[PDB]
Amino acid sequence: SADPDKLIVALIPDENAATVIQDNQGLKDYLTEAFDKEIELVVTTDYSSMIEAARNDRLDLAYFGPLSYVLAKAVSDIEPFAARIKGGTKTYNSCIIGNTKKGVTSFDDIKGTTFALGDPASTSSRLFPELTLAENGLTKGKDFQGVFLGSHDAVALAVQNGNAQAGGMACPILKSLKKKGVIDPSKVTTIAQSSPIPQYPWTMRSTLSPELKEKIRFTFLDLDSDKVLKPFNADGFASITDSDYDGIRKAGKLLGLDLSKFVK
Repeated sequence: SADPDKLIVALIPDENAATVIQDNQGLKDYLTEAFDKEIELVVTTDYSSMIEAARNDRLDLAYFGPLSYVLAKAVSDIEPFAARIKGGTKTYNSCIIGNTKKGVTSFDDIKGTTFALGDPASTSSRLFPELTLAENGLTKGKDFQGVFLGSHDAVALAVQNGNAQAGGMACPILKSLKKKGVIDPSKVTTIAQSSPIPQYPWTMRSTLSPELKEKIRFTFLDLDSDKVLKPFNADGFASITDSDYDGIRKAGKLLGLDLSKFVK
């Protein structure tokens, strides 16, 4: 297990498993030839199942969300090493959205609604949107009710068809879904965009040999292929460290997030 013939490679389920698996097929191939190893992709049922797999050393690489990374890191020996970069920027934003037809175009209009959230351990579809609503005088459980719909796709669709009159999701996923014709820009209004969040970290199991780790780090950081990178809307991968995610630790402490809800 310090240098196995097969690498288990886990991907956070931020969208439908089918989409996540298809988008990563280019990378799967590249890594297979770069390493001379069998590559198995895993897409779990939710973010917490992925944290528990990290915890029991079942993963070798793991593409986490920022909050899910901070959670897994506390109970696992994984370590960060790369993140997507695009026109010099290594960050993304959370979007607050509203149902256009019902006139939900401002924070005041969220009062008395169902507000759509993603997975409970999501950075841009749970943590950041709840903080943002609170900073505009709306407290969950008294001014509105949240509902956990599991993924960012599901949040976007719920707001568009009015099952929820507002919600919170990652801005790159919203942009992607409009490009594909899934989300109609006339039906969903962007009410706000948060400050920058650090990108999703690629991580690796810590008990892998020094030589393999450097090879993994190099391969990602040196990567330049359009087959691999085009489904990601990225120019490459840039280096990152654990302290890039202290902002996220601060935000989670402030909201009152509970590691025991997500692990054990």
